[PDB]
Amino acid sequence: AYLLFYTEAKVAAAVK
Amino acid sequence: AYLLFYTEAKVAAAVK
Amino acid sequence: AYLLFYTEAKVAAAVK
Amino acid sequence: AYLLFYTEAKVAAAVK
Amino acid sequence: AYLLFYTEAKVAAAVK
Amino acid sequence: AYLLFYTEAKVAAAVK
Ligand SMILES: [Cl-]
Ligand SMILES: [Cl-]
Ligand SMILES: [Cl-]
Ligand SMILES: [Cl-]
Ligand SMILES: [Cl-]
Ligand SMILES: [Cl-]
Repeated sequence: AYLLFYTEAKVAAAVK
Repeated sequence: AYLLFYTEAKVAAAVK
Repeated sequence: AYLLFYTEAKVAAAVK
Repeated sequence: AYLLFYTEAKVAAAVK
Repeated sequence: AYLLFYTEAKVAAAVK
Repeated sequence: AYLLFYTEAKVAAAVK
């Protein structure tokens, strides 16, 4: 799995 | 587009 | 341009 | 000291 | 567990 | 001071 920080603003995290 | 930081280590960025 | 994450708290993003 | 970004969501920062 | 980005430089990630 | 993560790639950090 990847660790992911993403935003378009708040930064949200996800582990996919 | 969304700004993305990702890693499996080095953190890398992308703009998608 | 640069991608920037910054904070003094919430992390905010910018593309400059 | 180390710079730290952490989350369980909102990403938060710390300088320890 | 927490998702963690940390640095003293390279940013490294960890999931604790 | 601000904590800054930035990149044009590797993510680098600064405290200003
Ligand atoms: Cl916001
Ligand atoms: Cl590495
Ligand atoms: Cl605060
Ligand atoms: Cl939230
Ligand atoms: Cl380095
Ligand atoms: Cl490159």
